[PDB]
Amino acid sequence: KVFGRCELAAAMKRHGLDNYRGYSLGNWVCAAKFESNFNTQATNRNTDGSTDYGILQINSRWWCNDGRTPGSRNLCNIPCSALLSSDITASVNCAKKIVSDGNGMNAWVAWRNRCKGTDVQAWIRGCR
Ligand SMILES: [Cl-]
Ligand SMILES: [Cl-]
Ligand SMILES: [Cl-]
Ligand code: NA
Repeated sequence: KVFGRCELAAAMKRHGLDNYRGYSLGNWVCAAKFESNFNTQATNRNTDGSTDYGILQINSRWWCNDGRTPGSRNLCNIPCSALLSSDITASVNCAKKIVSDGNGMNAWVAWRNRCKGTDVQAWIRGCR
């Protein structure tokens, strides 16, 4: 499923992401845009053999199991395929654990490079 901008903002707020760990809703929508273009089925193979999955491009090296990342962990304790669902609950719950591990949203390189320090409230402006 490709979410609309306001539709994802609402679903993210629905699931407790707005101001989670102090990161306003605009930050998560902005990150989703540049990670996945709002597509839950997005996947991207990394150099190290790991793979990013879903709306927030959550990586198999640490966070989910795909059975093909030698020496990886599964700290969200989910199959990576659950991160590709039209229902964003598993991506949101895993995102909560990633953003709590010390680096905040810098864990998403695309957020640091493309959302950090910008006017992220524009990404929810006009939405209900
Ligand atoms: Cl915001
Ligand atoms: Cl694996
Ligand atoms: Cl932080
Ligand atoms: Na893994």
